[PDB]
Amino acid sequence: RRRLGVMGGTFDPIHNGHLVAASEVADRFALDEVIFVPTGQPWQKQGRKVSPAEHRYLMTVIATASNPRFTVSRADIDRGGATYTVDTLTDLRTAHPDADLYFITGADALASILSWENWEQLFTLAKFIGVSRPGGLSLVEVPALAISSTDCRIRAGQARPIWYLVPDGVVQYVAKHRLYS
Amino acid sequence: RRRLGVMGGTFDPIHNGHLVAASEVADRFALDEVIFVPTGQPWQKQRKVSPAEHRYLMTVIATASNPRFTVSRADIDRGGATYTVDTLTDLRTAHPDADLYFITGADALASILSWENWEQLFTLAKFIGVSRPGYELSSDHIAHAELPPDGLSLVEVPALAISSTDCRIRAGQARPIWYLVPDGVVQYVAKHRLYS
Amino acid sequence: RRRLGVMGGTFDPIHNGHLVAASEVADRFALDEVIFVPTGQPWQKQRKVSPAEHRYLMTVIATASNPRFTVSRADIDRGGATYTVDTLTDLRTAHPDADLYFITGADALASILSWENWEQLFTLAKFIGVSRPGYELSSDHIAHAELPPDGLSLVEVPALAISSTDCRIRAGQARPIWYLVPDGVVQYVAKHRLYS
Amino acid sequence: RRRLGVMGGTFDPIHNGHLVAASEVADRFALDEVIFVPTGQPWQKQGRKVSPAEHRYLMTVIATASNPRFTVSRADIDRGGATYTVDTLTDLRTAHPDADLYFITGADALASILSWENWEQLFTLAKFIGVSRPGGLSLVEVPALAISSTDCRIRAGQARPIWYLVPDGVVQYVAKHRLYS
Ligand SMILES: NC(=O)c1ccc[n+]([C@@H]2O[C@H](COP(=O)([O-])OP(=O)(O)OC[C@H]3O[C@@H](n4cnc5c(N)ncnc54)[C@H](OP(=O)(O)O)[C@@H]3O)[C@@H](O)[C@H]2O)c1
Ligand SMILES: NC(=O)c1ccc[n+]([C@@H]2O[C@H](COP(=O)([O-])OP(=O)(O)OC[C@H]3O[C@@H](n4cnc5c(N)ncnc54)[C@H](OP(=O)(O)O)[C@@H]3O)[C@@H](O)[C@H]2O)c1
Ligand SMILES: NC(=O)c1ccc[n+]([C@@H]2O[C@H](COP(=O)([O-])OP(=O)(O)OC[C@H]3O[C@@H](n4cnc5c(N)ncnc54)[C@H](OP(=O)(O)O)[C@@H]3O)[C@@H](O)[C@H]2O)c1
Ligand SMILES: NC(=O)c1ccc[n+]([C@@H]2O[C@H](COP(=O)([O-])OP(=O)(O)OC[C@H]3O[C@@H](n4cnc5c(N)ncnc54)[C@H](OP(=O)(O)O)[C@@H]3O)[C@@H](O)[C@H]2O)c1
Ligand SMILES: O=C1OCc2cccc3cccc1c23
Ligand SMILES: O=C1OCc2cccc3cccc1c23
Ligand SMILES: O=C1OCc2cccc3cccc1c23
Ligand SMILES: O=C1OCc2cccc3cccc1c23
Repeated sequence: RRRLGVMGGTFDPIHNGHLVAASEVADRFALDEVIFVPTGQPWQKQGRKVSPAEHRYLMTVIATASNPRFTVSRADIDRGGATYTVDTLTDLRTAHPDADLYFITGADALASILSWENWEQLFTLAKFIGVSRPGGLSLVEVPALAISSTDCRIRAGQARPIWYLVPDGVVQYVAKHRLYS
Repeated sequence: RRRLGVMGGTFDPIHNGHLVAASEVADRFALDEVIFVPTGQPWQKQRKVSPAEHRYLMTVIATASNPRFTVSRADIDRGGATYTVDTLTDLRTAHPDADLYFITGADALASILSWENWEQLFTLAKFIGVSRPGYELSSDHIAHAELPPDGLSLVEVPALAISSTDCRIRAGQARPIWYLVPDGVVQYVAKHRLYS
Repeated sequence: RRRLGVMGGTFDPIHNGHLVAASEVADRFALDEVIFVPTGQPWQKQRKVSPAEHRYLMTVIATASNPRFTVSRADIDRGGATYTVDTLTDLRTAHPDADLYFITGADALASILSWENWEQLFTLAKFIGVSRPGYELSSDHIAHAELPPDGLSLVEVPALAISSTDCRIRAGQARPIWYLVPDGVVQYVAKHRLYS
Repeated sequence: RRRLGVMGGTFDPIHNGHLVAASEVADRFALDEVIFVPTGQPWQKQGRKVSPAEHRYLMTVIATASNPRFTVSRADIDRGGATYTVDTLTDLRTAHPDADLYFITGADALASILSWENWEQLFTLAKFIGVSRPGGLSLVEVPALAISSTDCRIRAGQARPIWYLVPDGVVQYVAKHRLYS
């Protein structure tokens, strides 16, 4: 029976902290594969103009291509409308009927899981892993999550470098598509 | 007026020869950008092409790091067999003020010119055919008649000794394709078992 | 006058936190280039440092792709314990008309200032101490007395949560260091078994 | 008993053709490792100003770092003076006393092996593999060797791109050290 990580996030942009965290969780929980799932998002979020879903999807593919055990799923961006994790996990249970699912996202996101739709079903579909920076549900501290997507966007908007914060290839993709500037 | 290269190919897989050729042509013809366009439904050969979404992602992975390369879904998001007149009509629509230079392998360019309407082709773009060492194709022989002035150029690219067919055969034989094919693309091919 | 960063460290291994810090400092202080200087013989700690040639090659591998980073052998090619006055005297000799900015971790900068001669240090360069989140080091406390005007700046770099010690421990535990440490450096560490 | 490839060349610059060729030979001959050995060279060669040995060595390290089965040796550049392959192989026999050596270089170089010093000893120390472009000693045809160091230098000197001909990292190293321009 396979152990499948599900790395859910808006990924605007994906950055090296996300990749460190997925790598650590896969090793710690002996996961066979980690499926990255970019969230579906409208044009605006928390006072924020979220990059179009295709761009966030492509950046996540670029960032994960070199890892033999990472893949990327369009399940949330192609569902249409708002993402509810119960729908994410239902879709992946259908696609991988014989795998145990481990849902991985930021601990600050999972703090509100009892307010997520259908929280009762969530805990029947997967185990949950919250990754956090230092300072039912398992918590994993990841120093590299000091890197945040918000800081990456701020720097890119200010024409300041995001090399090494963000994977090679993603940096150039951000710049040539002018995602944040 | 921007000068845009339009790099048309099936890219199954994209390899370093394609990338060298686009880079050399962009420099030689002073192109501001090269737009890679993976074929949606390439012409059938006597040969099971990888799903278009995989070839699209491989092309994105391969071109991401180049500030002057981008990838278009124009052919992938058009039903039916892919024809270059339709590729260029869509790109003209998306870039109405740009001068377009369609770049592909010399043999495919010969096929385009024997089937598709020249009045449309040479109104939309100029054409660049790239070829590998030892492949002897004359401009007289690439078409059955005289071509519009400055409508077609031919460029030999040594790195096009690397071919997608050889990459697929090697991958099927569990032989390495490192350095023939970009890092990232090699791993993408392996983990999705595209040629196994 | 060029403005040159001098990134001094043992780099065992170099990691993405070092590279972020150099990049951020170069942008913030308008540096034209950052010269990485791996220590030749770092001060002994209660800790067996990798041979200097390995740390030099890892730093070259990590910095190669940045047009504004280079690597110097100044400390590696000097016998005896590495001291920053000697590092900066050699770099001043190699770049006599440049303004030098010595960049290192805040704790190492505290050690430099407690042992090495200030008249020489602040004649040769200005100093930038970089620190990770939650590491509380005041500029009052980094030295035992008032510092020359504009002689020292402190910059917090979130990515310096990544530490070389954690990378070495993980590698020793057969745990992944992908994404903490540049591609290429990870493979170099593994195939030379540096921390196994 | 290990099978060790010895990839000898001036590597000015190392390029993707060299790496393809070493990769193919290692697979075809089941080599456990390929040791790249940059040749010792004076300031001038065949009417050519050869890059300093340290630069050619570093470029070869940068180019091979990511391959778990490639390494780089300073044996020729640190010997001092002209490189004779009998000395290269004697040095590596000393360093790897229990390995069978396979010396790999361009077929046009090996064509003159009977004029190399001590050719009698060469064939007692190693098997020889000549890699060639299409168009005792084994020959391996490598399409990617259409890429040549000479063409890379000409393009770099003309401010024309060498991306994709030469590994990432090597390209930027060439440019920022102004090796050929
Ligand atoms: N009702 C629901 O079902 C519901 C509601 C909320 C969230 N969620 C799910 O929660 C996940 C995260 O949502 P979001 O990214 O949009 O949240 P967010 O509000 O944008 O981010 C909250 C925090 O989580 C971090 N983060 C997000 N994804 C991460 C990941 N995979 N690994 C590490 N840190 C991560 C963020 O840092 P970065 O900015 O650096 O990523 C941030 O610190 C998604 O899968 C989403 O569908 C579900
Ligand atoms: N009959 C036709 O195939 C035909 C007809 C009309 C239009 N087109 C258009 O022509 C383009 C090429 O189609 P295809 O790739 O499917 O042809 P193909 O028949 O698979 O390839 C023919 C030759 O061209 C080379 N090649 C293809 N695209 C290249 C590129 N952009 N740069 C360099 N070499 C290239 C191939 O090498 P690799 O295998 O190494 O790529 C091969 O040697 C596409 O835009 C397609 O829509 C093709
Ligand atoms: N007592 C001393 O160590 C001492 C005295 C005189 C001169 N120096 C000079 O100070 C520099 C640092 O020496 P070291 O690395 O051997 O010190 P260290 O004692 O190994 O490191 C002390 C702290 O500084 C960080 N660090 C070191 N170099 C850094 C850099 N360039 N950027 C960001 N963080 C850095 C280290 O993190 P990481 O482990 O993650 O790098 C660690 O947290 C060298 O140029 C050395 O010659 C040191
Ligand atoms: N007396 C002797 O013992 C003697 C004499 C001559 C050569 N050699 C040895 O032969 C080797 C090659 O010498 P060199 O590079 O200086 O020759 P070269 O004269 O610069 O090159 C001759 C041809 O070989 C190719 N080539 C060189 N090394 C290659 C490699 N490892 N793989 C693939 N192609 C390669 C070159 O293409 P690129 O320009 O693209 O590399 C060129 O086409 C060295 O190990 C050298 O010590 C020994
Ligand atoms: O090819 C590789 O480089 C990038 C990378 C990142 C993370 C994990 C990995 C595992 C194997 C191989 C690679 C890898
Ligand atoms: O940043 C870069 O890295 C990768 C790359 C590949 C090919 C062409 C390129 C041109 C400019 C800048 C880059 C580049
Ligand atoms: O070509 C490049 O690729 C890699 C890279 C890494 C870090 C900073 C950089 C600045 C300019 C250009 C490049 C770059
Ligand atoms: O990490 C990798 O990327 C680059 C590369 C090149 C050649 C062979 C290789 C084998 C394993 C892993 C890698 C690799």
